Amino acid sequence: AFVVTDNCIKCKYTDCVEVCPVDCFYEGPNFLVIDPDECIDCALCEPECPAQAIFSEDEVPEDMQEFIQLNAELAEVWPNITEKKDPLPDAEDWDGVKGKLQHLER
Ligand code: SF4
Ligand code: F3S
Repeated sequence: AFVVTDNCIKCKYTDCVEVCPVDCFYEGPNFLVIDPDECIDCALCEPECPAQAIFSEDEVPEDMQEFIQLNAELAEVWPNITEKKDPLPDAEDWDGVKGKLQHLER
């Protein structure tokens, strides 16, 4: 599975959904997650994230380990997203800010 980690929060560019062959991205107010059961690990989405927020599960930084189980849980409750949309309004003011998990919205 590939995993979306911290820098997606309040950026949510959605460039990643274009390239997904299986449509396994699920949409929240200010973040996207990958459903781990659906993901086929094609790795096509991770060059496409402008925030460089996507990682192979086995490469998730030590300090972002929580995001693996978070993707799995929120994928069960959030709606599937299959079309790119516009980035959140202030997405590049927040791109690269560390510690954005405290801003996640359900
Ligand atoms: S690795 Fe492939 S299947 Fe998995 S979320 Fe990314 S593009 Fe979709
Ligand atoms: S910022 Fe998030 S919405 Fe997709 S393109 Fe990157 S994982």
